[PDB]
Parts: sequence; C-alpha cells; structure tokens
Amino acid sequence: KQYPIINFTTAGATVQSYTNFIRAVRGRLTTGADVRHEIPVLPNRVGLPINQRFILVELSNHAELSVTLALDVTNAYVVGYRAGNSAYFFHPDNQEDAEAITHLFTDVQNRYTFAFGGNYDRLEQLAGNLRENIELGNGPLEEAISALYYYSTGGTQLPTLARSFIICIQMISEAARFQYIEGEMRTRIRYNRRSAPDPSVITLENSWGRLSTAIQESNQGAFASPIQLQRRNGSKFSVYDVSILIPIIALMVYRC
Ligand SMILES: CCc1ccccc1-c1ccc(C(=O)O)s1
Ligand SMILES: [Cl-]
Ligand SMILES: [Cl-]
Ligand SMILES: [Cl-]
Repeated sequence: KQYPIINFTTAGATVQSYTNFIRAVRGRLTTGADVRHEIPVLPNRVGLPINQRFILVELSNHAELSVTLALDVTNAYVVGYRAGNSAYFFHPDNQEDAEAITHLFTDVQNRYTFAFGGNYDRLEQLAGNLRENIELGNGPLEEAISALYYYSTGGTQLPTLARSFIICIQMISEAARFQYIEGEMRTRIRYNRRSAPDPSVITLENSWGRLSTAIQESNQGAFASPIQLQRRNGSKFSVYDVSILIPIIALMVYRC
C-alpha cells in the first residue's frame, strides 16, 4: 500500500535523535542490499520491483510544518518531495525513472516535474551558492523544511528551494552514505552550530560514485588506480584500497 516512512523532527533534536534517524534511514535503504562483503551494496536498479524502489523521509520542525522526501533505495538520493497536496520531482534521467516516480505520492492533487535535475552542480547554480558557503546543522535544516513546505503556497522562491535541497540532501542522503558525514552533522547538532562543509566533506560527496566503482572493481580490496580525497585543510592524499574506507562509507551504488 505504502513505501516505508522514517520520521525526523528538528524540534528538540539531539545527537541521539539524529543518530536514531540516520540508523533507521540506512535500515530501510538496505532491506534489499547486498551485505555479504565489508561495505553494503544498495540494490541494483535493473530488475528491482517498483514496490521496493523508494523510501519516504517525513521531516518536521518547531513550526510543525511537515514535508516528505522520496529517496531512491538504489543510490540513497532524493528524487522529489511532497508538501501538502503537491508533489515535486527532479527531472528524471531516463524513461524508466520517469515511470518509477509515477508510483510516488499517488494521492496528491498536484504533480510537478522540475525542468532541472537534483545534482549539486545544478542546485548550486539555482541557489547561487556553492556547498562551501551553505551552512549545515539543525538551524539550516529547520529553515529548509519551512522553505520546502512554503514552495507549495508560493511563499518560497526557487533559489531558496535549491539551497534547501542542498541542506536536506547533505544532512540525510550524504549522512546515510557516509559515517564521516553523519559524524560531521552529530558535531554541529551537539554544539548548536551552523557551518558549511569543509573540503573533506565536499570531496567525499563528489567521490561517492568513483569510490563505489573502485571498491567493487577492486582486486581483493586493492584498487586498479588510487582515488584522491581531501583533508580538512584541502590538502590531497591518495587511497590505494578499501581498507581505510570501511569506517567512512556506509552504502555503495551497485557497480558491475
Ligand atoms: C574523508 C577523508 C578521509 C578518508 C579516509 C581517511 C581519512 C580521511 C581524512 C579526513 C580529514 C583528514 C584531515 O584533516 O587530516 S583525513
Ligand atoms: Cl510523476
Ligand atoms: Cl558561493
Ligand atoms: Cl591522515
């Protein structure tokens, strides 16, 4: 009847409540995951039945406004959202994905597909701000939830909507994909801090597909060619194998 729902509120959010939330999100993403090896592999999109394809993340704030994000279990990424009686989707990359999203929010009166995709390069263009200048934390997420809701009423302009997607995607999708990024959000919540992600976080986000490829194509957990990541200060270093990454990457897109 309905896809699995995970609830989170910014209202009185704690390190523990955020941890419980990301744990529950990874739980629903990995129901059909390959968990035989050191790092979970999300299910292959090829031949995945439609009734296993999505999970719903219902977000609430101090204002008790609620939006529901749809996440694709094959890549943990946001494909669209519902606010009241309206649903909004990123432009699908192909006809199969366009058909898949017709199964989301089947109830809603108003369905809209954005002209644009949900990739960071495009969202940063629409927001007029790079990830390095968009603060993350409980405050940004509370504001993002209100902005996503008030898009449905005409109260939110597209640049603020795009900025709000950048906040939600990093604090939910990227936190689910990477223990390192979950921990970055735990630190911000603990200290009631709002701060932009440093180069270590941004390079990790940028590298998710490349890391999923290198790990799954590895010779007994040794890479064909090394992958470059960044330290907090932006200095580059090489990763030659999966070993150092098991604590850092929680979920991988199917590769082969
Ligand atoms: C996420 C990048 C990463 C991957 C694997 C192992 C270590 C790292 C570092 C993050 C920050 C570092 C620093 O500031 O020195 S090093
Ligand atoms: Cl649709
Ligand atoms: Cl900027
Ligand atoms: Cl180091």
